[PDB]
Amino acid sequence: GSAKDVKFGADARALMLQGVDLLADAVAVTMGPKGRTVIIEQSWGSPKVTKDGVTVAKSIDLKDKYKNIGAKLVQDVANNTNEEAGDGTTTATVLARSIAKEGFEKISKGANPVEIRRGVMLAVDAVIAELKKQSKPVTTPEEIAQVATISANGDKEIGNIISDAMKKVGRKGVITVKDGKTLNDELEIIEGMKFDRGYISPYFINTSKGQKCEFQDAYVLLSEKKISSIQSIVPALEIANAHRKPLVIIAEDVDGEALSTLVLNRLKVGLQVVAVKAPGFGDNRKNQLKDMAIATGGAVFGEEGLTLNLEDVQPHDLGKVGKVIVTKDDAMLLKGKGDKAQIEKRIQEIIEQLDVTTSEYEKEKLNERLAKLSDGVAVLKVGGTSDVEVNEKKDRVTDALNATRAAVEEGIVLGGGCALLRCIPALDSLTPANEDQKIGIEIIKRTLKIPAMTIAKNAGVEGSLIVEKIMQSSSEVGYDAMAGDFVNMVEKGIIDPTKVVRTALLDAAGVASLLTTAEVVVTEIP
Amino acid sequence: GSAKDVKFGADARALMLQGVDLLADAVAVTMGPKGRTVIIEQSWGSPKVTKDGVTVAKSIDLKDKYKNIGAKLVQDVANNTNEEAGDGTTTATVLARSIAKEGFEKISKGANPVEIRRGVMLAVDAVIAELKKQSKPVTTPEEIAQVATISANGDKEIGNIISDAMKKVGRKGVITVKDGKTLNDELEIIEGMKFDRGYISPYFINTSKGQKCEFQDAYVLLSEKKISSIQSIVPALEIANAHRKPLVIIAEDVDGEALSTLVLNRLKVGLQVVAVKAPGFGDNRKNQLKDMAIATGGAVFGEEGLTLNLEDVQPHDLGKVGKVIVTKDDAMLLKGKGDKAQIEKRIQEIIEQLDVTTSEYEKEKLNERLAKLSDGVAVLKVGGTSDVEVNEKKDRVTDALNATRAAVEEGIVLGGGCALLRCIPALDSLTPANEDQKIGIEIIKRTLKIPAMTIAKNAGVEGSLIVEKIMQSSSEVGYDAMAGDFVNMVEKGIIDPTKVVRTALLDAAGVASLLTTAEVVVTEIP
Amino acid sequence: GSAKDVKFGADARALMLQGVDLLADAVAVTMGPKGRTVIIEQSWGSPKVTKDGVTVAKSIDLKDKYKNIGAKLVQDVANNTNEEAGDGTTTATVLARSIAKEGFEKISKGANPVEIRRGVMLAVDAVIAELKKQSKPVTTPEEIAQVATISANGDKEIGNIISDAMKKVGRKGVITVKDGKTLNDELEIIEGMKFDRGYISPYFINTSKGQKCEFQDAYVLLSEKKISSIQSIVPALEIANAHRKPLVIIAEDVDGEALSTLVLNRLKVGLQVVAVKAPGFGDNRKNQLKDMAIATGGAVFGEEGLTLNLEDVQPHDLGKVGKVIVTKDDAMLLKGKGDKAQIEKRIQEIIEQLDVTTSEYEKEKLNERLAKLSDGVAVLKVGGTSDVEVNEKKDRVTDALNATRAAVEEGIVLGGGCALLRCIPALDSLTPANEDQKIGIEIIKRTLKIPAMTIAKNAGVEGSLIVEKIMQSSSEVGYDAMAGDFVNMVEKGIIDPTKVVRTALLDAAGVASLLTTAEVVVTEIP
Ligand SMILES: Nc1ncnc2c1ncn2[C@@H]1O[C@H](COP(=O)(O)OP(=O)(O)O)[C@@H](O)[C@H]1O
Ligand SMILES: Nc1ncnc2c1ncn2[C@@H]1O[C@H](COP(=O)(O)OP(=O)(O)O)[C@@H](O)[C@H]1O
Ligand SMILES: Nc1ncnc2c1ncn2[C@@H]1O[C@H](COP(=O)(O)OP(=O)(O)O)[C@@H](O)[C@H]1O
Ligand SMILES: [Mg+2]
Ligand SMILES: [Mg+2]
Ligand SMILES: [Mg+2]
Repeated sequence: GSAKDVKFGADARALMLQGVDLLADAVAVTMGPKGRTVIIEQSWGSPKVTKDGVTVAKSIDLKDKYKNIGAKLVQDVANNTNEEAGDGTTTATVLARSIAKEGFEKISKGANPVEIRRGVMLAVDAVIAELKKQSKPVTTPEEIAQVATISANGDKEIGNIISDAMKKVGRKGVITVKDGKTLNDELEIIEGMKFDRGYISPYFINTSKGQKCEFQDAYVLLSEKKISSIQSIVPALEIANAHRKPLVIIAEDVDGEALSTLVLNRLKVGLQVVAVKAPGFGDNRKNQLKDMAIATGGAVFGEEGLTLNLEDVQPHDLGKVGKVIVTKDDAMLLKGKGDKAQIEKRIQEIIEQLDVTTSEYEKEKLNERLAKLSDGVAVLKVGGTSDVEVNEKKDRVTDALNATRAAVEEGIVLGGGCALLRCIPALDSLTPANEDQKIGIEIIKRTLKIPAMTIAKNAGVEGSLIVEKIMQSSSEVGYDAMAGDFVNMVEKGIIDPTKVVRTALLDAAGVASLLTTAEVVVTEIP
Repeated sequence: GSAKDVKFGADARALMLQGVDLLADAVAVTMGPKGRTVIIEQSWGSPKVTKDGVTVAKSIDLKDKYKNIGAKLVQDVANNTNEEAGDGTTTATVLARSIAKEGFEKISKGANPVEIRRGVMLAVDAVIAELKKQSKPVTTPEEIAQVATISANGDKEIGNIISDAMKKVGRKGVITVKDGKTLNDELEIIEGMKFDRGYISPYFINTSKGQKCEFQDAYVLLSEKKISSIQSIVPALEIANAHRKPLVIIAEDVDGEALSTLVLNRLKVGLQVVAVKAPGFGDNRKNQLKDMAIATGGAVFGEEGLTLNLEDVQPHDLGKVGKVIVTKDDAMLLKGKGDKAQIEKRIQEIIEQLDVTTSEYEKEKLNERLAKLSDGVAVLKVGGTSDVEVNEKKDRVTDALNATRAAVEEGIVLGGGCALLRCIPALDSLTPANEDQKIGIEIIKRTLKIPAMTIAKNAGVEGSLIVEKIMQSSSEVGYDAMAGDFVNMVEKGIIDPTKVVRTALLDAAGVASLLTTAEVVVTEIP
Repeated sequence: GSAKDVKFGADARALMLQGVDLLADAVAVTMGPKGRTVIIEQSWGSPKVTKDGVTVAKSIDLKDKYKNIGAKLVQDVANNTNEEAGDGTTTATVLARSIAKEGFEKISKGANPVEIRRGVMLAVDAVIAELKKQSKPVTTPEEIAQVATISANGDKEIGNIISDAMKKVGRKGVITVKDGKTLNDELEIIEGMKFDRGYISPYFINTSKGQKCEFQDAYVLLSEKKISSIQSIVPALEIANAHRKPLVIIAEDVDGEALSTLVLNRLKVGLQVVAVKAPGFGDNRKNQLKDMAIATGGAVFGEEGLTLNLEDVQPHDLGKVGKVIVTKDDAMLLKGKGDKAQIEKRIQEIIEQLDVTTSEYEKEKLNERLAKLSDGVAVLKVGGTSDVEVNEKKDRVTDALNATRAAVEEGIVLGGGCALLRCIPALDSLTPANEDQKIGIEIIKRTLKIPAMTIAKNAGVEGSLIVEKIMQSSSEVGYDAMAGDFVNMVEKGIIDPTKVVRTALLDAAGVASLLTTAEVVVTEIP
């Protein structure tokens, strides 16, 4: 293969550690309320600014291949943490560096870095246990706004708007975030099944106010094929006029004689029908019509395999919806009736799809957004006066959103970094099997102090004074680095979801403890 | 051809030896419980970490073409050893270096390196003989877990889970290894004939609990062609309703009027049929349907075999299975009856297939899991917090698995490196034909000491002290380098499969003794 | 054309001589039992190891274009020798260098290198004459194993296995060599029947890689008459093929409706039939089909004669073959089963026929009947623990094979190099026409000593002492360089085929004597 060059021992370790230390030093300035931003040059456009640890970490590759190895491993840590939790990234980075340094330094000739790894892993298991003991599950929706506001670097309006969206959509509902054109944030809430297709004919309109067709207690007909009929349409109308209900028809297109029947029966006798095009993109529309089928209760006509033909309809083959509103541009269906088991089955199917499907043909979320919650879906239109600002703010809101979900699903624990600090006594009551494992437990024991001391160091104060003052003080009190003084943590609102504190530590220790086991590194020649 | 440059004698030998020594020095740090890991840069991704001798060895090519020649030969050793046995690789490398150095040094004018090679090979035959004498075939299922745990670098949970899988699937059954998404290891066991295809219609469902089609004592119909027409489907249903058994139908597709008959006859007069698509990949599906055919006892219709049409079936042309379970995603058959002679014939055919074919279109293994699944198969899903960790652990698990199969199929012998040390007296009772052969036997005699001394050296202790203390000690005793003291080897569980110990030595000596014969080296100019 | 650069006289001669001397020096270390190997870098893979003079010679091109000219001419010599004889390559190289050096040195102003060439060629003719006088044709099959073992560099097992194969296949039978997977050598002997007739239709093809019909455990149908028949047999034998085996059909011709049924049943439901014309000419084909009948076990149909009729077949009336392969031009059958007693009876009939028949048209066919019957070819599956070892051993085996064939077809003469040494007195009784020719004869006279002194020099001994000791000694005695002492040559088994000794010398002198004629060299600019 490619010509290569190899390096042995603490010499090479010092290089990889140089890379780790560089990347960590770049990431760590963002940490906490008094943290600061990092500008990253973009190849094509104007530069990004970010406070996100992981986005800083991924941006830094290094010319020196060994230092680049270290860097790649640390950004591996920050990326794993961001994927598994969505916050706690800077923390995972500084933790990873601390474990890597304290690891590397303690190795000698007699030492056994694999066994030391075993010891640190023991120590982190023991720590996350005590973390779970410390966890108190979220209750009041004030705590939601607190977790959000703290994860958004002190922006109260962010955690307010997130609290509102999460209230109006539900704690495990769908919230998504995108750019506003407005200079301020907006919360929009959509309920139903909305998609961007409008009535084929103006003649379908019911209300002269808004120019909408508005229906309630309506039927739905779903056709995967065109309806140029053939009059495969008529039984579907006879069946509708029979039970005196309005009928909405969704199809690849509805035209030829079909449309003529539709707008003749609409304009003369006062029949209640609308026809709209399928959401429409090839193989995607098939999946969408199957979604609306499953949600509204009923079945899709045309070719899947077993073909259900339009001539032979039954009322149980249609669909049933609480309300429907259609305009020139878009169609919304509301309160559709079907098996809730079958719909949640469907959502469980699409999430497990998108999760494996590294495709970035992300309309699968547009599907997931469509097959609607419980209580609905929320769009977060972020404002600001400039694109770079918008990207910063949106990074922070995405962080706060992921943080709130982690909080509701696992728990909340003390902020500052105190949650990791309080776990040290749990390490003090450990029973190491040998010197190596003891070294590991010592490494974790030192490493736990780091996040709090770093948040304080960014404040411009003597962080390691503050860590020890916190340790001498009671369990409920910690350091408010923004206000610059000690306070009750949970009372003052400074709190972190337990899931992020767990995942940051687990990932960081997980990769760094493996890094410390290295004795020889092999790299490509420039 | 290409312009070239040539070198003569001990100078070139010293260069090639420099290459050998470099690569060997890189691989050898991994050896034993106190061994250490090697990081290797990947071109596209984050770097690999490994304790695997072969993956270290293959990763190192060298700029100096002569040193690269040495390196390539050593990679030949490690790769041959990994292919033929799957462990014992680091050992094969250090052995190969020892034979190469001790070989090169002993060369002079009057000397005859070919004959020295002959003496070395004599010595290797003589040692592996005594190794086979030392071998004690495995008995208790504690010993498998011991061999696994030692081959997995001291991870007891690995050898436990391997012991469990090997118990529940059998000692020569199929175990396979893959990534978990879970942070922990999992053992899953599949029984039957599973494949990833589901019922064509929901209407086939019978149990409503899980939403499965569940059958017992069922028939199987196998069609390699599509089944649209009624005419070729109906008699197969008449014969099924006749003998009052459920019928599962596997086909390229079930589609036209056939399907309509199927779910109509399903929904009324409660007939018990299910239909599923063929596992489905062109020429692969043919082989799969033939597998399921012979396994369930019976024949495939639509084949280029053949002379058999779907209209003329007989109950002896179908299939017979103890139980069947089908879902939206997958289909499982469990206790199908057919000639065990004929199915083991089939498995004997596929192993002899895959063994010849180097094309990594590993569906041939996907076949092997399926038709061997009527004993069972185990998937070992390895956990961890990060991909690099997962690749390391999985490397170790694959090592331990190959080691356990080598142990059950050939035998077990003393671990540490003692098994080779104990064979030295067998060399002492040899009768060399001439000085050259005597030099060879001396080379092997020195070389046997190496693996134990290296495992001790990695521990941070005086390895060659330990070798002599072991040699002075009794046959049953060796050095526990992890515990850092001497012990009964077999009692303490430190044992190596004989197959890896024979194959490492045989390969290493095999190429290195050839390397020592060189007098002139010819290389391309840069 | 391309810009060029030219050089004049003994300067350019000295450069070309530098190239010759380099390549020769690289090749010459391989010579004899105490010779040594040459490693050659491969561009794509792991390096080659070899003892083959020609493969060393072809591997060496040179940057200096003049030296490269010399090198190209010497590898021309080694390649010509390898093509024409298959051994004796290093010998041809050292001979060529000796003639080139001794040639170049003797050139002056008054000298006429063309005439010197004439003298050299005279000397070589005179030498090969006396060589042919010395040749004693091989008799005992011990001599075969001797020639093989010596040409295989002392591997007794090689010459044993070659002796066995040559006994069991015949001295002018087919032996071929290929890689084993076994760690040991294997002799396999296959028996077959090739003849020059191909499938009647392309539609019969069953491989797509190449254009063959390939079958294994097949049946054979033998018809002395044409098969143009309807379903009055073709199905009745096909119906016999119930218990599914592939079918080969050999007939005077197969056409009309028969063929249509054949390629209909072939093209629709993939039935396994092939049909080929009888080997075919008049009364000869009758005897041939009876031969194939007796060999494959079974009977000829259509024999009128009277008469087994084609309508009345039984499976015991067909034929049974381990394998059958072929394409458009020829037909090959492999491992046919029948009574070996009846086959040896048949061969005993053909020889006793052949011995007495008038006059010499029939015996040309009677030979072909014999050599198409009574067949085998030997496959030499070479073992070893690694690909490079296998390639080395295979080089040596192919060398020994070509050497044995040269020995059986031309003769054997003294080994060591003594066969050339004994020819010197024949040069002593020459009558040169002028000084130039005398220079040539002197050049050959010196050159003959070279191979023996070189084999001794590789041993580490004073080669030119040994040459003169041999010359002082009797004709039957020479130097055993492996045993390190003088012995009777033929008695100890050290012997070389006369053909290789002839061809090495003839080629070497042929090219080198032309090289010595050069006065101006013209080469491309870098
Ligand atoms: N006012 C504050 N006083 C003390 N600690 C704070 C305050 N605000 C935020 N923090 C701490 O800062 C940390 C969050 O830092 P952040 O920049 O979000 O890093 P990450 O992106 O890794 O989560 C939390 O652990 C939180 O406890
Ligand atoms: N606790 C232990 N004490 C002493 N020797 C050990 C111990 N564990 C493993 N060994 C020995 O060390 C060797 C491990 O080799 P390993 O590092 O797995 O590389 P490979 O198996 O690829 O050569 C085995 O031969 C084994 O006998
Ligand atoms: N034991 C031996 N004693 C003397 N000469 C030997 C012996 N074995 C082989 N030779 C000689 O070595 C010569 C060269 O053989 P080899 O090394 O295979 O190269 P080549 O390709 O020229 O045959 C042969 O002429 C043969 O007679
Ligand atoms: Mg944050
Ligand atoms: Mg191992
Ligand atoms: Mg030879």
